[PDB]
This record gives sequence, C-alpha cells and structure tokens, in this order.
Amino acid sequence: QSDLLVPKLTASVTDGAVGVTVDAPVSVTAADGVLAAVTMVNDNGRPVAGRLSPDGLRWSTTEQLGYNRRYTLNATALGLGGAATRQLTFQTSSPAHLTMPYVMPGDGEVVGVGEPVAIRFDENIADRGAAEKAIKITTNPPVEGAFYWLNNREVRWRPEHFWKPGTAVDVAVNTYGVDLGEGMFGEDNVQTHFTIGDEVIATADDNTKILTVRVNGEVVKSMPTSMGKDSTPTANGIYIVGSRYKHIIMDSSTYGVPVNSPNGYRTDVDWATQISYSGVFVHSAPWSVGAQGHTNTSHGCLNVSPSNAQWFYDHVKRGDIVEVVNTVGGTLPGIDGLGDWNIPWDQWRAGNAK
Ligand SMILES: *CC(=O)[C@@H](NC(=O)OCc1ccccc1)[C@@H](C)CC
Ligand SMILES: [Cl-]
Ligand code: NA
Repeated sequence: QSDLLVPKLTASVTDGAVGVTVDAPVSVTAADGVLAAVTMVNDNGRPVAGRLSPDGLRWSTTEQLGYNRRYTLNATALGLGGAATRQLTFQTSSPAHLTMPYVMPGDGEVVGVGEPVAIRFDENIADRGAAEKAIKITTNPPVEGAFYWLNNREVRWRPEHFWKPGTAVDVAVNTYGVDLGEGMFGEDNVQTHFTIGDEVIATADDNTKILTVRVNGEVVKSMPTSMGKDSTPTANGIYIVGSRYKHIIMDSSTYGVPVNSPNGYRTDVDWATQISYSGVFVHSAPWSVGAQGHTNTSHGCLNVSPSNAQWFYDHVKRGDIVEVVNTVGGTLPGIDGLGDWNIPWDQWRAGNAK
C-alpha cells in the first residue's frame, strides 16, 4: 500500500503569465483537499477581494482587476493526507488607450416600436467584430436582430420589422478587458434595460399634405402640414422620433450659411420633436399656417400648427415612427442617426463589421 492522497491546486492563470485579460475573474480550486488560505495582492501589496465557497473548494476574486498590474497569488490546500502551497504571479493587459461606451435608450425607459439599441464609443473601434461579440442583447419574446455600424464609433442593433409592443430588451455591454482593436480596451461595462410601448406611427403624405398619427392602428389626429419646398424638399422614408423640446433654437450659421443671407435664417421654435440628425423636426410654425395642408414652404422640417405641434410633443415618445411618402425628394440616408429602418434588411443583416 503505502499510499496517501495529496491535495492538488489548479488556477485560472499560470505563473509567469502575461497579457491576462481582466474580462474574467481569477479563481483557485482545490482537489483531494480544501483551501485553507488564499490571498492575492497587486504590485503595491494591496489585497484583492475574494470569496470562498462553503465547501472550501473554490475561491474567486469578487472585484474587477485592473490594467498594467502585477498580481501575486498565494494558496494553501490542506487534506486528510498532506498539504500543498503555490505562489503564482501574472501580468494583466497593458492597453494603449481606453474607450468608454454609451448606450441608448436609457435604463428603464419605455420607447416606441422603431427604437434601435445604440452603443456609442468615445474612440475609434478598429475591431468591430470584437465589439459585437462583447455586446449581449436579450429580447423577450425573443426576436431576431443584427448589428450595423453608422460610423467608426457607434453601432446599432434592431430586428427586421418594428418591435412588437410589450417586448423586454436587456443590453449588456461587456467590453471591460476586451481588446477592441489596436490596443483599445474597454474602460468599463454597461447594463441597461428598456421596454417597448404602444405602436405609434405617423404618416406624412405629400399628396394630401396631411400628417396622420395612428396609435395601435386607429387614426387619432390629422394634422395639416407644409413640408420642404421643391428646392429643399423633405426626403421620403422612415424617421425615428428622437429628442423632444418645449422650445429649441435652430441656427443656420451652424450649417455654414450666414443668417444675413438669402437662404439663412435664425429663429427659436416651439414644440419641436426631432426625427433626423440632419435637422428635420415636427414643430410649431405660426408663419406657415395658411400654407399647411396645401403647399410646401419649409426647408425640410414638417411645419404644423402650434396646437398640433404641442399635441405631437405630448403624444409621441422616443422611438415612435414618422413616415414621409410621395415627396419630390430622395430617401433619407440609412446612416443619418435616426434613419436605421431605411436600410434594406438584407444589407443590415449582413452587417459591415469587415
Ligand atoms: C427645420 C428645417 O427645415 C432645418 N432644420 C434645422 O435644423 O435648422 C437649420 C436651419 C437652416 C436654415 C435656416 C434656419 C435653420 C433643415 C436644415 C432640416 C433639413
Ligand atoms: Cl421652415
Ligand atoms: Na510584485
């Protein structure tokens, strides 16, 4: 015989390891024995918080680990027949730069059926695929969706068709410890959750010059409107409702054209609901009430009466839809910022992660 079982120790890192990613906790496990002592400190001797399972078989760090750190791990395992100790030292990732993600809509919000998930970064993302792999989106009832990038810093996720009311969406951006390309690592994680509200779709038909608001299939409001003139027409397509303003100042000089010129004007506008990054609003237009419902006079915006503008402000929420049809203009760019739904699904599905 002359045989006795000796405790063994195994860990999620190896001694002398470099480039260890902080996207996972570090653990230590005991076999044929139990953990009698476990400690972990950084290069400065500062300890790391951990937790020991009741059976004493598993120890794991409970706080996220830092970059450019050198950690030292000590662990002793005692058993019915022997003991074993190990000291392991490893070096974590050394980023060249960090990037902080920003997600919308906000946590706990109720949004319309056109609202996509948006993850915006504060730096360029050289490895879009890694960014997509690190973003976990849960839908209930489950529905298919896909990623698509609007620029080098913001990516969007949405299903093929408009959301179904009552759908719960949970977004987990787990980019901490992930190399997003060229040494660009995630500064932190993000966790937001939102819900899909009632179906609200408003249709602006250039043939009738009417903006018709439908709530769950029923017409509830019919607004005379004056859209962009033949020289600066309103583009057809689908618009996602964005920010809403009791009032907002629309410049002109911000576009490079001086106000004191033929095609420039400065004005403060009431009851303005943004529906494109390019500057298209549903807003109060006292000056064109006579034209509304007849002819187009704006620069692109959907002019309506003051009372209808305030109504739109009060009855529309972020994510609702505005559809423009039968105008002399082209189609709203798919990567406008609020024109996601104008990209054919097959082109969106395929993505552009390269
Ligand atoms: C309301 C509009 O039609 C414009 N939107 C905007 O943001 O204001 C810019 C502006 C341009 C010229 C004079 C005054 C303000 C259009 C540019 C939106 C297509
Ligand atoms: Cl106007
Ligand atoms: Na050290």
